[PDB]
Amino acid sequence: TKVVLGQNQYGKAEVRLVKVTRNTARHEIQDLNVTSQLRGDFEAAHTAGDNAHVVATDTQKNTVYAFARDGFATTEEFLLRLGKHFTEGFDWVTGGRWAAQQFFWDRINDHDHAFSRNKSEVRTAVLEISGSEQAIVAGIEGLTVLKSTGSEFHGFPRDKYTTLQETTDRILATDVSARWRYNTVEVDFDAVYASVRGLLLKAFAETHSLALQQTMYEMGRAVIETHPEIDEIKMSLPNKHHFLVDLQPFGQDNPNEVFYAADRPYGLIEATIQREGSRADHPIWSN
Amino acid sequence: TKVVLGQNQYGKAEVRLVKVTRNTARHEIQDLNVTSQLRGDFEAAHTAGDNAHVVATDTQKNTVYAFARDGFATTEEFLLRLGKHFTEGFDWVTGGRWAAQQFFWDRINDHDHAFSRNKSEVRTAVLEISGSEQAIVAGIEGLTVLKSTGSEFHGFPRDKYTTLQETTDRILATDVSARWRYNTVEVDFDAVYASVRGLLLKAFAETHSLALQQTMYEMGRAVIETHPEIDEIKMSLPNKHHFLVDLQPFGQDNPNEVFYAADRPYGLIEATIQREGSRADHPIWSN
Amino acid sequence: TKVVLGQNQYGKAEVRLVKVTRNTARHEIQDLNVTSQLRGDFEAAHTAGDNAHVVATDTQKNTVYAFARDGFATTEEFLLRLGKHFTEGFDWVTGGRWAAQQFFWDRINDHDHAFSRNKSEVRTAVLEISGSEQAIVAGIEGLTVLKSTGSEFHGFPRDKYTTLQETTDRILATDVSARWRYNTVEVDFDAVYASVRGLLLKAFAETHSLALQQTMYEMGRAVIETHPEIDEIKMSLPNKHHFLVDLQPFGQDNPNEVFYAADRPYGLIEATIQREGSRADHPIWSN
Amino acid sequence: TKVVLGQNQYGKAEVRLVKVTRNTARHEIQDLNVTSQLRGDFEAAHTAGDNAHVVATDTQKNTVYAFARDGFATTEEFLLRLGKHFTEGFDWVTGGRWAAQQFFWDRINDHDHAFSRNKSEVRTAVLEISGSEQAIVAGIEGLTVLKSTGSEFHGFPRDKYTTLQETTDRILATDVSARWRYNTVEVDFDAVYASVRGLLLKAFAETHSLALQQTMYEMGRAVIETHPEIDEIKMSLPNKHHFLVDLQPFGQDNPNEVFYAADRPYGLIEATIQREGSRADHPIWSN
Ligand SMILES: O=c1[nH]c(=O)c2nn[nH]c2[nH]1
Ligand SMILES: O=c1[nH]c(=O)c2nn[nH]c2[nH]1
Ligand SMILES: O=c1[nH]c(=O)c2nn[nH]c2[nH]1
Ligand SMILES: O=c1[nH]c(=O)c2nn[nH]c2[nH]1
Repeated sequence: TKVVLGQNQYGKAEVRLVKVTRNTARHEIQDLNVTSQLRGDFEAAHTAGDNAHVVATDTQKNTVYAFARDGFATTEEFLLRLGKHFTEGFDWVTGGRWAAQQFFWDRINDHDHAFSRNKSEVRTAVLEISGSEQAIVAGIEGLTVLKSTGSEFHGFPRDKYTTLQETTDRILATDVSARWRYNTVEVDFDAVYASVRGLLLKAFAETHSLALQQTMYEMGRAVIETHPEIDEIKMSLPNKHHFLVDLQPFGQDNPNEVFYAADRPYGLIEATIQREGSRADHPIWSN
Repeated sequence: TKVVLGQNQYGKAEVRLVKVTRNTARHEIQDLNVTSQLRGDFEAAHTAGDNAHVVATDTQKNTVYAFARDGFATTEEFLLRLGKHFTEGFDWVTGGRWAAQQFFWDRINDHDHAFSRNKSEVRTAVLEISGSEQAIVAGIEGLTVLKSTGSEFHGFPRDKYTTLQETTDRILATDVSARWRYNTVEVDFDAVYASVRGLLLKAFAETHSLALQQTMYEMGRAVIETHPEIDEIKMSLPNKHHFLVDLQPFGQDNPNEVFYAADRPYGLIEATIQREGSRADHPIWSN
Repeated sequence: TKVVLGQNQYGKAEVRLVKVTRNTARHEIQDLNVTSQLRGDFEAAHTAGDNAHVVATDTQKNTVYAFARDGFATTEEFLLRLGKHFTEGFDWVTGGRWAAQQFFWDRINDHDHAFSRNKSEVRTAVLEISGSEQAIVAGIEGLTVLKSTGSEFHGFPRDKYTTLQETTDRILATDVSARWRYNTVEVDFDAVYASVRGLLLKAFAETHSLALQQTMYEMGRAVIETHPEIDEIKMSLPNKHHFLVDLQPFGQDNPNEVFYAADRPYGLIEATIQREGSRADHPIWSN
Repeated sequence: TKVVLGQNQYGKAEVRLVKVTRNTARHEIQDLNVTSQLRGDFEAAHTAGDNAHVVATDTQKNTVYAFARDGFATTEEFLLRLGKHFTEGFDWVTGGRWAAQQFFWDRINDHDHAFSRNKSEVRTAVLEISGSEQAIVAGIEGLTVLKSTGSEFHGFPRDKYTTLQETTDRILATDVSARWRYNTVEVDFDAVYASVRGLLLKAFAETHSLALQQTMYEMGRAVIETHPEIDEIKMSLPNKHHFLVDLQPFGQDNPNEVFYAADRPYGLIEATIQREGSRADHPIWSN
């Protein structure tokens, strides 16, 4: 009977931006995939078609390119600017969500204006403003890692549906998808992203894994213990199975050398490693 | 300082299952992409690498195929069975999240056992168990729609970043991604899905649009009003932009006929339509 | 040593076009992804950087939309026009390749101007011009089909690496990708596309398959036998394996009901079925 | 009336192999996606369903793994071993096409058995045997490059559909996709791959481009002049358009700094650069 408009947001998603810094002959490249969405009072827009409060998504796109013209130090900075502009620029706009993907480029032979893309990982950033409160989550995705040894899995329960054999030597392969929430905007965004990345990789490589979960925990622990500006870090790590091929039918053995890299299905292990006493479920995670 | 383990879950993702029904010569097909993840006490598995609590993801995969053997009336029914099995079968497992994509097949000229894949839409379902509670959210995705007219957009604010021209006749195209949460598990799942799908299309096509937000609202309102077992319905609708090409430079006009369908960027209108006073904060929306 | 500029072609690829026909209240939609490349004397363009001969890819893009304004009866007739224009309007352009994908849309409850996409198959067409010569290849792709029975595979050689067991009852699933070359341009393009599709689907469904090879041969046989204007039909059919899951370790049998649809690897069976005597290697298959 | 079986081939596509070298503590990783297809006399398999000649695609897959056990020095060497084994092992198999994608891994902090995937490019190899002849084409793809200046495009034709503005300074970005054919199987496959990669990158960056066509020519020329074992190199380069946004409506100028990276459409520039006197159109290019 009584229908009501609940949570809502809207804007321009995936605005591809490339900003070249060419004040000197040594060109700089900044590449982002930006998404802007606003939150506020849009009751009439949905219920009556009254667009008085609707700052056009096209306009939000236009603002991204306009602000880019002034350049930005980091991705978070750029997002911070867009957020303040929209929330303060309009009364009915109480907040919103601004995200971006940062694509890495390397110079070709240290060239002044020639680069090639580094597709090994994608950096992300999300900004969420709610009234007077702000929150930034930085992250990394698409970084694939693998250990040829130094990994085992055994001691798990065995029901009538269990056929997996225990092991003390296997391959551990996953894609690093991690996201950490800063407990303050005053952060050296580039330095911390670099550090977090290094910590994750090191923990993955040096930890003798008894389970992907254990490895993930150690990766998460290293970050929290190292950075006071981070309250928590979430990770979604798939266990990309590399099955040891059975060659015995052909009278050949396989000493952990020949594997079949299966696509699907795959284990999916996820968890949140936080600083004891930090907020439990921040809104930024709701998206 | 003190690193703690927060929310966490694990299982086997994307188990592709095809169940054929052939007790009679008239074969039936059920094609699913199943995901199983468990929640409970996995404290030791993460901090000590003690897997006594770790029901193998491989075992979960096996349980899916074993259960499929007995058949299932609906996708939601199949998931409820998997959920009940793991929560009740292990004391440290107090809940989980079981999801699936259902793919549709049509008979080739009414043949008894030959079919063709209907890729126009993908059906979804996600079951979340929290102790005694079992929440189910069904959905639809990949259903692309378009109105060649009967859509306008005007009356929006115009700041210094606004260039968009108002219009009373444009194309409105989007990908229908809708998801709805049932307030009860006693639902005729297949019939409700078919009904919701029809209400969504009808509303999109018959609503004279003043904005994508108004269309979406009318789409959601229709569903909430028709089905009492539905508390809320969320939609994420991209505004797939079809730009009327400027042919004047070629000496021709363009009476809303020739369009350029842009990939990115795109508007992204999202909202939750619901029964007044319902729990628009359910955890299942956290994933 | 000496370097020689060999085969070459250039143009604008993937120009997304949507043509709405709204003369009556009942609108019609034509959706295409068009690619236009030119061939001719571009020696100086590559070797010297002289663009005198380079009809801009941008210009080619504009021509596609300008021509769209006048409407077109079929996708093939649109390409024919595009090709004649470029070869005839420039002395240095001696030919080229014009391709297009055609996406289908269905009305939402027989509505005058509201539709939903039918993604179950994508229609294709390729036109190649070489001086006075002109050839057209029409095709279909992305059409997934599956037989739950009426498929066998036995009698193959058992070499020292063969573990596959003979079977007289299995699932046969594939993606139908078929392309046929017309011996003349005077064809009811739409009627023939409808027919071929119907013949392929029928041949796939009704043929008691002893091998994907046999099935594919019959599919192409029906096409050549039914249409005199077609000289040959090429098919590329993956054998999308659906493995009958072994449930015996769980104390269950599996009467051809529970399957695991694997992603990779997959059998890839391909072949050309042609009219006796027709050409062996038309340049149009060279791309 | 009379239908005949023309060209044909079949086998197992996309066999994911990971070969770990660990006879020492310093592990090595070889990661490939292998496709195996046979050519010969399969007339009966297609026409009558007689599989006596059909070496199962499943067997071909098994062979890939059995062979991997022994190890291989290079992707091309491994392909040659497969090609030779099948053609010689069966009388009715007179040739085939073996293809492979090689994915690269980097040690994590020079660790012995922990790596991270380098996704900035994918290496390719195609071996085609025809009787006593065996041709090998190696390649690179997925390598994205960009010049922020040092590129222009002017002097092109202008007709009624020409609107592109001439420029003396623009962004030149593309996806480097290249394939070169060897004139002999006696090559240091890995050294040449690296050499060619560097030459393409160097020619792209340093050449002051007057058109993508010219840049590509210089890239091909450098490779041919440098390596005697290469008869020709083919390149397929899209012109990834980065449009200089019009910021004047916002009260700003845009001195070649803020760009919009469009997805589609895109220019597609392709050409073959070969050693003078070399073969015109080798069959391997037809696949
Ligand atoms: O690390 C792992 N965690 C799991 O939960 C699991 N299940 N199977 N293999 C596994 N590996
Ligand atoms: O339907 C629309 N809603 C919006 O909010 C919008 N902004 N630009 N175009 C738009 N179209
Ligand atoms: O480099 C280019 N080559 C072309 O042929 C072209 N056409 N438009 N822009 C172009 N740029
Ligand atoms: O129909 C088939 N053809 C083949 O070539 C094959 N190989 N394995 N199974 C097969 N089935």
